[PDB]
Amino acid sequence: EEDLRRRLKYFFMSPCDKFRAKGRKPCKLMLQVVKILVVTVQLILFGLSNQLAVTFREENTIAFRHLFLLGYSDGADDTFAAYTREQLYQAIFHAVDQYLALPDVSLGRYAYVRGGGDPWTNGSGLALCQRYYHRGHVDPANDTFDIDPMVVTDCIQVDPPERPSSYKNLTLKFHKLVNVTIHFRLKTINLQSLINNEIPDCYTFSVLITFDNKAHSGRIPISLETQAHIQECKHPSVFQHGDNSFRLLFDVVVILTCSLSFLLCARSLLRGFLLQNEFVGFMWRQRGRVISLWERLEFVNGWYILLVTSDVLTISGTIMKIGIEAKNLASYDVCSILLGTSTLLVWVGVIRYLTFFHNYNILIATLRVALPSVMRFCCCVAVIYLGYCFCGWIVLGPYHVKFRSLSMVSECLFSLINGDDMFVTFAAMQAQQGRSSLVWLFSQLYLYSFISLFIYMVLSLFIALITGAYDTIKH
Amino acid sequence: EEDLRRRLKYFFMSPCDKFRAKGRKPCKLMLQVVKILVVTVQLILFGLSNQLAVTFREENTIAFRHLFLLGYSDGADDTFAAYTREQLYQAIFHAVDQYLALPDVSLGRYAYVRGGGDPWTNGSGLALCQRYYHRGHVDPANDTFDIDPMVVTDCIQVDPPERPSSYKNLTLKFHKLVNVTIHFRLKTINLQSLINNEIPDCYTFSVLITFDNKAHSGRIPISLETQAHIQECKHPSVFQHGDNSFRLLFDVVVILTCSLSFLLCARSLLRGFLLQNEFVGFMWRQRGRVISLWERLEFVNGWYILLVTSDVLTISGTIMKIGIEAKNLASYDVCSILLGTSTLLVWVGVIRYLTFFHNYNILIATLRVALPSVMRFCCCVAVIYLGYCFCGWIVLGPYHVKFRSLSMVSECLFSLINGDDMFVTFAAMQAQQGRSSLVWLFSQLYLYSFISLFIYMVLSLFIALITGAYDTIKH
Amino acid sequence: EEDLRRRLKYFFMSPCDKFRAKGRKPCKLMLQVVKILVVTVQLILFGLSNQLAVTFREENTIAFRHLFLLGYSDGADDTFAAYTREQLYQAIFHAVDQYLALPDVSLGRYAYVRGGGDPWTNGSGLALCQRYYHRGHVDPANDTFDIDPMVVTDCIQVDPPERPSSYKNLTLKFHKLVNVTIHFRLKTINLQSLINNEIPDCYTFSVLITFDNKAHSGRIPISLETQAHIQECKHPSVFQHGDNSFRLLFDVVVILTCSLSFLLCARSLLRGFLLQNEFVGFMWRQRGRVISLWERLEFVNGWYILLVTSDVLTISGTIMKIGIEAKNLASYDVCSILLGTSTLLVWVGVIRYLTFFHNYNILIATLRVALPSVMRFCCCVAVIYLGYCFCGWIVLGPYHVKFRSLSMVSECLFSLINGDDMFVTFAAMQAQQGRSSLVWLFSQLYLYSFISLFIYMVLSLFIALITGAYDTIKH
Amino acid sequence: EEDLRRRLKYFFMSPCDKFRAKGRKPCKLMLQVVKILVVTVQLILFGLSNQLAVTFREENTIAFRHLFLLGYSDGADDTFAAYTREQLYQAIFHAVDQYLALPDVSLGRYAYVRGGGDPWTNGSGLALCQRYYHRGHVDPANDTFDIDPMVVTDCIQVDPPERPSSYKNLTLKFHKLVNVTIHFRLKTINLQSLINNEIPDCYTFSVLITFDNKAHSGRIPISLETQAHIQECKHPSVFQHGDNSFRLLFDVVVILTCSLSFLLCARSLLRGFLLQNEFVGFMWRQRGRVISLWERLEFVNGWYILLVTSDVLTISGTIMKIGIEAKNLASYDVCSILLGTSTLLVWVGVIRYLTFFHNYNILIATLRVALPSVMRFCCCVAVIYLGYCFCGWIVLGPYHVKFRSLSMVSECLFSLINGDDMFVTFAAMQAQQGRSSLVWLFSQLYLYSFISLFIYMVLSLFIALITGAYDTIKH
Ligand SMILES: CCCCCCC[C@@H](O)OC[C@H](COP(=O)(O)O[C@@H]1[C@H](O)[C@H](OP(=O)(O)O)[C@@H](O)[C@H](OP(=O)(O)O)[C@H]1O)O[C@H](O)CCCCCCC
Ligand SMILES: CCCCCCC[C@@H](O)OC[C@H](COP(=O)(O)O[C@@H]1[C@H](O)[C@H](OP(=O)(O)O)[C@@H](O)[C@H](OP(=O)(O)O)[C@H]1O)O[C@H](O)CCCCCCC
Ligand SMILES: CCCCCCC[C@@H](O)OC[C@H](COP(=O)(O)O[C@@H]1[C@H](O)[C@H](OP(=O)(O)O)[C@@H](O)[C@H](OP(=O)(O)O)[C@H]1O)O[C@H](O)CCCCCCC
Repeated sequence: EEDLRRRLKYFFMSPCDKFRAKGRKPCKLMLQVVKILVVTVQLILFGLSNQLAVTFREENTIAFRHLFLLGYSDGADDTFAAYTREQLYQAIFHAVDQYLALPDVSLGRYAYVRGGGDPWTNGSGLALCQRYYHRGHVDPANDTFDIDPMVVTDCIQVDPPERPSSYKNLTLKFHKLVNVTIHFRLKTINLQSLINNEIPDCYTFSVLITFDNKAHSGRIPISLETQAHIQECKHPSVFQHGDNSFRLLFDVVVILTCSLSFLLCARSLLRGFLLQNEFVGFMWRQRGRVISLWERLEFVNGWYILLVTSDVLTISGTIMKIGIEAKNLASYDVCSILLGTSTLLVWVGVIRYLTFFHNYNILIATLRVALPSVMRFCCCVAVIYLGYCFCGWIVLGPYHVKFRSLSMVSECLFSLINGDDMFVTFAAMQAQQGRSSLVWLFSQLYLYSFISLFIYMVLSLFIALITGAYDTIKH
Repeated sequence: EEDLRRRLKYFFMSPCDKFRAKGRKPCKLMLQVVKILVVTVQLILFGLSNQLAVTFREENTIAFRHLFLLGYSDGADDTFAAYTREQLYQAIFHAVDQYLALPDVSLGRYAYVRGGGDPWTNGSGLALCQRYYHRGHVDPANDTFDIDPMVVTDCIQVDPPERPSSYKNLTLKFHKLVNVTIHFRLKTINLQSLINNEIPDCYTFSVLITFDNKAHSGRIPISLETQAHIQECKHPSVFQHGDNSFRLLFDVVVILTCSLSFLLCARSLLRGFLLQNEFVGFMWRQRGRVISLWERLEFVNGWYILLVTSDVLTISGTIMKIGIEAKNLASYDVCSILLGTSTLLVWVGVIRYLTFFHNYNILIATLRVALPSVMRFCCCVAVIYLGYCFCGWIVLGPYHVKFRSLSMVSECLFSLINGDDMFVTFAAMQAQQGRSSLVWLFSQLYLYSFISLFIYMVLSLFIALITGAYDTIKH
Repeated sequence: EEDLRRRLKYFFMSPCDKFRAKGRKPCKLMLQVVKILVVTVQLILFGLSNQLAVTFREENTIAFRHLFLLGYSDGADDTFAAYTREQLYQAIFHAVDQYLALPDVSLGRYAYVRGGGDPWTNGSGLALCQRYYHRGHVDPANDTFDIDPMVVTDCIQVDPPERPSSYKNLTLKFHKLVNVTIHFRLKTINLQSLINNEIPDCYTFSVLITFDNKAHSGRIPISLETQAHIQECKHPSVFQHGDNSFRLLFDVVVILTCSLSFLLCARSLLRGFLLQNEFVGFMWRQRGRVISLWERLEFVNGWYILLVTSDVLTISGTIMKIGIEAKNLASYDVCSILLGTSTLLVWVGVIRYLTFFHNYNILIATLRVALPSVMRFCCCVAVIYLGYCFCGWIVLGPYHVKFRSLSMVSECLFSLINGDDMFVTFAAMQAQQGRSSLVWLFSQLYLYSFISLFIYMVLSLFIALITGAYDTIKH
Repeated sequence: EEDLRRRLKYFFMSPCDKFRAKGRKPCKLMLQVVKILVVTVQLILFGLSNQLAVTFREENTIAFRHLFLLGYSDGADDTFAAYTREQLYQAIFHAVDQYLALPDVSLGRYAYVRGGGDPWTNGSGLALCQRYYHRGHVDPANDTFDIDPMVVTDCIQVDPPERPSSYKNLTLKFHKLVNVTIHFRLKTINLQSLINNEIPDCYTFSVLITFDNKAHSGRIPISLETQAHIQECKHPSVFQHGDNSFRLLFDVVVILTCSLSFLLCARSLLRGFLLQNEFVGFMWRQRGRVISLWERLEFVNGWYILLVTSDVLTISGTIMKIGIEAKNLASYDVCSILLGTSTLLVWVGVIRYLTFFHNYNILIATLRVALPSVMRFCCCVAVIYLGYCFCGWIVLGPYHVKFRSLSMVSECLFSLINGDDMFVTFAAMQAQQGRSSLVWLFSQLYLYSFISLFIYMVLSLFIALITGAYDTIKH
């Protein structure tokens, strides 16, 4: 280690001491602080323009359910059904009649589509379409029954009248019926153009009223769906982008700064890998076998690859965010996960700046020496944790509601060891103290042996390992 | 210990070192890993075929309550009652009339039983049957009252009409009335034969509408019950078991592998007990009294007896699971507990493989040296815990709802020390700050002295014992 | 300490070694174990006979509210009111009319009182009585208003008809009205005489329908109350006490055993105080000042005074429990607290028997050396805890519901540091983000600075003191 | 340090030893104990007079909603809306008609205002006023739309009749409509003058029924507001202040004692700063550089500046509390925060008296040596905590309700790591397992990685730092 002392210790420096190392004037770190401001402001003024459009989306549907569903009070979304045969007729007819009488009874001023799509013939806007099997004769007590999947879409066409038909003539064939759907579309004008100060968006909803009968169980649920397909509406007017282009040319700063930091930080990655070739031979091997691909690991800094990671996502995110002016994408999920996961991972990079101080390094490196020991034991618990998830899903599965699928059992058990919704699950078992009294006595032994296992002997390790690691770092 | 060194140290080995011990090629452990795949897949494809039949069971009843109970909205299962005398007449008659008019008003296409059982004469399908005392004259203010239990079942017979009677003529004798029941049966065809791709099941429900009056309290609850008695329905058709026997001959692999592992693991149990006779005398006793029936305990390995235990349950479980093709059992509880408790106890056997590594052994043996000290102290707490359960059941028993039986008090207190449903129980006491103000002041002193006892001086031991044991294992 | 070695070490012995001390055959401890069986069985068969009578009490009232209150659905107990002036007339008249027509419309077979009490003239059973001021002329915009408390009870008398009056002629004088009450009584026969196998109880309810108007706020609540005054009903019949006196002469065993143990244990108290006079002078004082009234404290054993305490309560409790055959007391609170607090304090005496073993003594004496240090710090927290209770009661008092009285704030805060009903109280503040936006910003700073104080710096002491005490006891 | 030994050690004394220092008779500390009684009694008898007026305020509104809102049942405050066009007409007309018929149908005896304010012409009491745009022609499918904010207030005037008009003639112009408001006022007399024993307050409510349509979404919410403007009512009567001035001249004791303590405690502040000039030079500097502005910090006692702080707030608070007799302020927030924050901060001053004992000093100074290390690490967590708040607000923002604004996300996450409302947020995500199945899989990974981070590796530090600090203070 004679002549490589100066260059291999420059790589192990800190910008508190780089200032007095060779006089570097470290703006190569200060640009990373600009991301903390610019990406978050890119994020916050993306969220507020998106939130205000969601409340317009999720409140016209609440308007539509009080106009298109017969007897719908509030709250009962998923428990709204039709049980008789004439409850199903009055539900269908009331949904059509309000559509034919929309500008007289409803406020809000919608207007019809006069569409040209696939489940509509030309002129037609509303179409109620049955679905039933091709040929099928099911009959209990004479069990000569034929089932062949071949569904026929019998649509009934109706267009809205222009100025102030035979759909009432309708049979349904219930013993073969699959589902009855209703399709229509409605344009409108958003009228929140005042706090935007300029020309607003212009919507087109797409309603699907669904009379679904899959289970053939004598109970038909009733649903409603919308998709706000947004595009701009026709105008020859001007003066809109006096301030609007001051948002349209802000993401170009995000395009600049994250890319210019993607250039800068990777050059250090280019520097660190380049300086590996010299330490390998290094005296025409003297020690030789001491380099072992884990002593190679402390060359590439883990903070930089995290800063490279966000900048891949961030400039991929904001280039997708450009698709709000004229691009026909409604991909409000892919553009949203990329921006949030960047900001979730940009802000954790601040902890690096806290480790430059001699006090805060103790608490963070306490996590670093203990993150192995927790992640070892977290595998020891997850094996037992998957044991109770498969056992509780079969025994307590048929009789209850919370324990029906694995994605609920892994939630109803995991929310239970922290101490939440515990008495409610004990109270739901005691509708079975008469009905099948073995399953009750298993459920008392299942639940008590689980909640008194993870708090009293598993949670205590996670307190003991960190205490056991905090003694090592300071002595 | 001269000549027994090699054989008594082979028994204390590990399959990480058995490979270099004598060249054994340890497939005698790899067969145990096959259970992890086969039993779980035996479990998961048992659950999904069982779940889909439960949702058909628990949704035809929800259909039946909206057809057979007068004025039943959703949610109010247990608080649905009839209070006047004419609420009870209109509830009975509406339950019969919908039965006589089922194919005209209900969708789902049920059909009648035309039964031959015990609470039905021949031809009859529906039977409403009173229950009242033989002779009894209760009268307040003239208390010459006779009570002798001798109940008479007065049934009224009615059969459904074939093509498009005197039950309206009915008296009830309320001062002697016990309960009025209604029995009928309905066959149907499940029509979820598409994702099964073959001939579906064919059900027969059994409805019991119960007008129960036990307490004679001027309030009659109303109930409904079903039991889906399933059997196959008549067909001369074929092509069903092109893929269905590929489930019917999968459990035979579970029959093979768990049994072949029941043969293998017990041979080591046969080996361990056989090698006990030599260590007893062992030098025509030299030490003699040192063997003390607890130094005998570390011979039989505790992991093997757990692997024997599941294989008893597993091949007993899956042989009961064969009763789904043609066996008339509906025993969906006994066959379910055995399979789940096996899988709960098969998956914990994976922890043995984690103890072969030098890191994971530390965390597990920390539990093993601390499982005595916790189970000592768990007896010290349960004595005090049963103290508050008997004290709170008498004082707070009459005035409240959660504290009515011991099986609720042992739930309402145990869910309370973890911190769940705590404010709701404090809020329920304050309907008694005027009504009997001593019981209120006891309830503030009962609850505060209990929740501030188990968190602050009992939960702290369970954190202290594990920390106190983690120092011993690593130093 | 020459000649007092043998007698002063006999007093420091254990019954594990008293057997080999002088051959005592320790039945003077085994009688204390008899209490564990006898008092608990005295308790459990007191609770089950009491529980079954409460469900008859609290279900006839639920019957009465569905017969006597106009438009009462379930659940809405405390939010049932009458707002107009004709809602109050229809509520009163419907309550009288159902009383006049009770045997025709209600099941359950009640019967009238034909009473002779104070708010009833002779023959009369029902009495609706106004309450209003003597003389008062309140008038806004002409504020010459007189208020003098002198209330007049104007009752209207009505008796039930015998075989198949002017109360409809009624004015109420609302501007002076205080409350309108309705009183009647109803006898009945309990008919759960079958599982008792003998002659049942015979009740007399006392209904009070209350139209309370205290606040004069334009909103009158409506209430209902009962008191089941129980006594036996008339009979010349016999054969009741073939098994019933086998309960009536079981408490005499509780009278025996607790008293015979009250005699035995106090003789040791008589022995311990008697042996104090000798240690005082003890060598015509040698050390003298070393006895300091805290070294006197370890003479009288703390376990015995607890066993004396329960036996005072237990034989006082069960002698009050004798008042269920013929004594006219309804004191079901005083007799219940004494029995439960005994059993709560009898069962903690079992821990003494656990301290005879060398293992369990460590965990219990860990509590004993740490019970000072916790109770010191519990005073340090309660000072700060009363600080937030007075601060939160004034600021957040007017705007919310949970924070209205101190008895709720001491519950809503104490249930909050354990982690229960936390988000619901944060959600209730955000109806004030527009209404008085200073109180909102205080409420975010009030709640966050409190819940993040007691979990993160106060709960951690209670874990640290016990860990800090567990190291002292074992080293 | 020769001659300044006596004076610089008098400043480091305790009143347990000041009694034997120079014979001081320490009433200069006992006056501070008088505040504990006087301020709290000033607080409690302020709260009870304020609480009783709030329940009169918040129960006349509950009366008003059952009289002025068409079809308002209880509970549904924020979900009460009008969806058709004729639901809006029947809601307006029913609100006017009940106002015109108030003394005939309502109890409580209100009376009209006959007002003279700004949204009322002379004589008029009720005024329903539209709001709509000046000129605007919005039309979908012909998008020549004009929007200019210029709102016109078209009021309709109506006065109540004196002894036993054209507002029914009304159009609304819905396509331009903004909001319809209704204003009126009602005086009354509180009649809770009995427990006050003297002349009560005399109120004037101000009702605002709001038909708000901002979003133009086809859904109009309906609201109600009151402001109880209180002043005294006209009387020539006397005898009121026989006991009432015994409250009016109690706050003057609070004016005395807190001010006389503000004089006393600040003289010690005047003493401590005065004695700093001597320690600076102190030997014409010998050490010189050892004084470093943090060794200056232990001169001014931190307990006194807290006692100065409350006395600033307390005498500012109670001088604002004088504004309840005749001052027209309704500022019941500013006068309330000052009194509560004083009492919150007066009561923490009691801990100083606990530190005079040798036992309680250990627990408090354990907090003092650990309050740095917690507040260091609390910055390390809040950086990561703001990361998840920005990430969860965009991804889970559109699809759910709890995650809509940052002020809820900082509550829904912070209430979640303590273990409250955890399963309810997992259950709300599973309405999206079909709808946009990427956002579901992110939500399982978002929530699990957060709740299993702060309990298992962040909560454990807060237990480890206090344990790590409790070892330092006692060894
Ligand atoms: C000049 C010829 C003789 C050299 C003899 C002395 C060698 C000595 O002067 O050092 C090498 C020097 C420093 O530049 P390096 O990048 O090689 O080394 C580190 C830098 O201090 C920072 O990077 P930079 O500011 O350059 O972007 C950064 O703080 C670190 O990484 P990090 O903290 O993780 O970000 C490292 O990367 O390189 C060249 O001579 C630069 C030449 C000047 C720039 C020319 C163009 C304007
Ligand atoms: C006999 C004359 C010479 C005495 C010389 C030896 C003295 C030595 O033999 O000891 C004193 C002896 C023991 O009786 P004591 O009661 O004085 O001393 C303890 C007893 O062992 C237990 O009480 P006991 O069984 O009596 O109810 C009890 O275990 C302890 O208290 P505790 O564990 O807290 O419950 C102590 O109280 O007293 C008398 O001589 C008893 C005489 C025999 C009974 C006569 C009537 C049947
Ligand atoms: C007298 C001339 C020769 C002096 C030589 C001895 C000097 C020695 O006697 O000491 C100085 C003495 C004590 O008074 P000081 O205030 O200077 O010093 C402390 C006092 O013991 C308390 O304050 P006090 O009771 O006065 O309000 C208080 O306990 C402390 O502060 P704290 O505990 O934080 O509250 C300190 O402030 O001052 C003057 O001589 C007082 C003169 C008598 C009062 C005259 C008017 C009635």
